[PDB]
Amino acid sequence: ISQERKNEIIKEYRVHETDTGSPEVQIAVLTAEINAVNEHLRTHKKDHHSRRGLLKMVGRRRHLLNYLRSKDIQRYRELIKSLGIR
RNA sequence: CUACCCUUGGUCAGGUUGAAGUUCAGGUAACACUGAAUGGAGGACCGAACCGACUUACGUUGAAAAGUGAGCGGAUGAACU
RNA sequence: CGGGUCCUAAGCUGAGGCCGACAGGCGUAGGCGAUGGAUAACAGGUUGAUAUUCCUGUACCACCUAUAAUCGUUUUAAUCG
RNA sequence: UAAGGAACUCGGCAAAAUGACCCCGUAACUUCGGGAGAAGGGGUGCUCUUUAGGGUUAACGCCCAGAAGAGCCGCAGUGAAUAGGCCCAAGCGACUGUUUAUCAAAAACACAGGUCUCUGCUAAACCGUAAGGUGAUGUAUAGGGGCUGACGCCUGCCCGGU
RNA sequence: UCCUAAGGUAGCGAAAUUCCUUGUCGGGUAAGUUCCGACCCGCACGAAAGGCGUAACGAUUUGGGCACUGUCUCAACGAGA
RNA sequence: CUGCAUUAGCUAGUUGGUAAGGUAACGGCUUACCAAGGCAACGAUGCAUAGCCGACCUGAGAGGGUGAUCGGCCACACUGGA
RNA sequence: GGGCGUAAAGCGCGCGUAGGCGGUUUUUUAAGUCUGAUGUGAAAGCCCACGGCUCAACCGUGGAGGGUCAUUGGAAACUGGAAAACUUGAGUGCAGAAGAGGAAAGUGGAAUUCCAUGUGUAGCGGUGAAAUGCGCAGAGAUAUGGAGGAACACCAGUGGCGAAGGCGACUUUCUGGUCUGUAACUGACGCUGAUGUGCGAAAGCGUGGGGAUCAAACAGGAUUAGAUACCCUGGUAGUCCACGCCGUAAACGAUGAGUGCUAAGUGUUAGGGGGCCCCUUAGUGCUGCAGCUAACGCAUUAAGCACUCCGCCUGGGGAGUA
RNA sequence: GUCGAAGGUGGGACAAAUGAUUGGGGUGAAGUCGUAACAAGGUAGCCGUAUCGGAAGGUGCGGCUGGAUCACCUCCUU
RNA sequence: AAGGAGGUAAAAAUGG
Ligand SMILES: [Mg+2]
Ligand SMILES: [Mg+2]
Ligand SMILES: [Mg+2]
Ligand SMILES: [Mg+2]
Ligand SMILES: [Mg+2]
Ligand SMILES: [Mg+2]
Ligand SMILES: [Mg+2]
Ligand SMILES: [Mg+2]
Ligand SMILES: [Mg+2]
Ligand SMILES: [Mg+2]
Ligand SMILES: [Mg+2]
Ligand SMILES: [Mg+2]
Ligand SMILES: [Mg+2]
Ligand SMILES: [Mg+2]
Ligand SMILES: [Mg+2]
Ligand SMILES: [Mg+2]
Ligand SMILES: [Mg+2]
Ligand SMILES: [Mg+2]
Ligand SMILES: [Mg+2]
Ligand SMILES: [Mg+2]
Ligand SMILES: [Mg+2]
Ligand SMILES: [Mg+2]
Ligand SMILES: [Mg+2]
Ligand SMILES: [Mg+2]
Ligand SMILES: [Mg+2]
Ligand SMILES: [Mg+2]
Ligand SMILES: [Mg+2]
Ligand SMILES: [Mg+2]
Ligand SMILES: [Mg+2]
Ligand SMILES: [Mg+2]
Ligand SMILES: [Mg+2]
Ligand SMILES: [Mg+2]
Ligand SMILES: [Mg+2]
Ligand SMILES: [Mg+2]
Ligand SMILES: [Mg+2]
Ligand SMILES: [Mg+2]
Repeated sequence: ISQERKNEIIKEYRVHETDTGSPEVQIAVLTAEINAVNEHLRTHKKDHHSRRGLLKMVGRRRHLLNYLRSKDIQRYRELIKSLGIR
């Protein structure tokens, strides 16, 4: 995604101002990246190399989600319902 | 009459099976995928009408110059008329 | 009511036309041609023998004649087409 | 139709047997559709009691349709009639179709698929003396002819002869 | 080594093809010129006049079972023309 | 307290509840009803093998092998049921 | 109380589930962990002692032993559980770097083959030497034009990129990863990874295209004792494209991943900081201590020293067979 | 009358033995044919794959060095 | 000057 869209997403999902490393911010940006790569792959089906990075992003988001669900169930539920990633 | 064809019409009780597609649920990063429901395909299934003619008995100066009785095959199809 | 005084399909025929020893064959316009399209009447009664045909009752279609509420009266504007 | 039960016969030809509905259950193999109604079993009448339902109706009523239990009768309850016999193997043809009207229905024809070959359009092929037509109101993913004949795995060598 | 254009590959094989022949061996039967499996001295298979397989299908040809029975042992009685 | 996954699914009185019956006794032990539960990769199920132990043999030990005689516990008495 | 570079042994490589394991501090719990008491672990046996058979075996009597045992009381360092903090690991933000990383379209030059035509004559081609073959119907050579397929000369480098396989003309679009500095940001969120799920050179399979070159099969010639070859002349599949399938290679560094620690010298790729020099990060090479090794050799890109997890081995055949 | 051993009937599952015939494997004596590998083994070998051939093997494509080697350039180490 | 890595020519009868 563009740095502008990334800035918009981090502004939207940041827990507080100046927050860029929160699980919410990271997983929202990862959701955007995953969707963009999925849209790319839909046209360029045979781009296995890109799809591999996509899967790395998916696993990173999964681990962030596991950590967030372990730390704060309510935050996890709110975030997943906000992002539509369940 | 009969073969093929042309144009235009008609007919095929009843029962059965349950293709594709779709929806819902689950599932996936997304797809595959799984289940249920829905759906109603087929020179598909059983079986009358209808078409046919495998076996057999009878008939053989016949009821009939090719039939009759009992079984037999197809029966939405390259169907029958 | 079914057919004709309506329509066309396959097919048949075919002015001129094209072709061919003769005979004649082919074919355009045009015709003919239902198995299809269009198309106004029903119930009851009655005879030995016909009946949506005769009779009774009640309809409908096309056309004609007279009288007409109303509208028109020559670029028309009523009306036909 | 006693006893027997294919000993008949070219051959189980004919006959006999099976046959309906419900429930249980069902193999190899398979192109995953099937094979399958595989096979192999169980139930089936009538009376009464209790009782979940569905359609139509204000309701009553009418119609459809189960479950459980307890009883009754016969040799026998789809009490008649109508209604698959089944299985294990092998050859052939893939299959549904078609055929010698009137001794042959098949392993024959056809077939979807394969391949070869001709054909550039007034196409090739075909009918006709021709005109005129079919091909086609089509145009090489098309049209004619030959051979092969679903599908799977394959299809070797020889161009001297014709 | 002779000859040829070149000498039959895979698969299959006493076969819808095998004369000899009821080949031989194994299975099935009390007994099997048929049948099934195998062998290969293929008289005289063989790759689109296709080779070899093949689920499903068949009034197809073939061998074996269960059931069944007047087909038979071996005939008898009854009804009707 | 045992081997195998070239055994991955098993279970329908099965798992729980209610009532009754039954037993010295509790209990699905059995029956009737309701529910769909129960077990399993921490190895269920299936298959194979086996009486278990105190002990015995061996080994420096850790371990490995064995389960005669003697003692304990179990199971059986031609086979199966009562 | 062993191993896996070359002896048998690292899955071809990712992504990732269960499980195993897990950074620093504080408080708390007592499951593991440690310690005391009680009961029990029959008898016989083994071991130690004593006594009786004349000895011994043997017999007898005491002692000792044997539990991963149970109940109960105590400790809190470590592992486990609960609560609270940290930024060093791991990600994120911010500023920068290079790249044959991948996918899809388009453009281009050289060269090969073929077709047409002009000139031209008797060879061409090929080999160790030859012949098959092509060519007097005009070959080969030469000039021009056309058809079409395939690969990208120089750059090019122990160079770059990618998990591996792999990626080299140029242009555009889409897209993955990596590295450097910074210290806002989260606050252990990590490592490994059975089962699973994907990618995976070449050959090969299916359908449809395409077809220059090269070339299994195959034909001819040569060599040879023979020559089902090596060599020569042809030549089909295939080699190319799309979409599916296959899932294997000496898929190799014959070297699993992560992490830290342990002398040095010298290149090179992409960066950064301080004065051509010094320092520094990440790679990529060479040389070489300690240490390791059967040896060869490895040696901050370990095959050294250690911890975690996975895979794998246990003489050669039989056999990667049934 | 319920339960009920044995028995009967049926289609399946599993195990063992056996079977005309058939397939490779191992061992064995101076057997027959060739000579693939080890040196550059006289065509470097080997790996995966495809196909062909009496046989070892040959050939094609990609891969490896666990390959010898005369001349050349390109770098790195002492 | 001596060693390590990459590319790359030319040659070739047959049997010991
Ligand atoms: Mg039918
Ligand atoms: Mg007929
Ligand atoms: Mg009849
Ligand atoms: Mg039928
Ligand atoms: Mg029928
Ligand atoms: Mg005239
Ligand atoms: Mg009419
Ligand atoms: Mg009359
Ligand atoms: Mg009798
Ligand atoms: Mg009798
Ligand atoms: Mg007989
Ligand atoms: Mg007889
Ligand atoms: Mg009969
Ligand atoms: Mg047929
Ligand atoms: Mg006839
Ligand atoms: Mg007949
Ligand atoms: Mg034929
Ligand atoms: Mg042929
Ligand atoms: Mg015979
Ligand atoms: Mg023949
Ligand atoms: Mg032929
Ligand atoms: Mg045929
Ligand atoms: Mg038929
Ligand atoms: Mg025993
Ligand atoms: Mg020892
Ligand atoms: Mg090794
Ligand atoms: Mg490896
Ligand atoms: Mg004791
Ligand atoms: Mg390939
Ligand atoms: Mg060649
Ligand atoms: Mg391997
Ligand atoms: Mg390896
Ligand atoms: Mg370095
Ligand atoms: Mg040799
Ligand atoms: Mg060699
Ligand atoms: Mg060859």
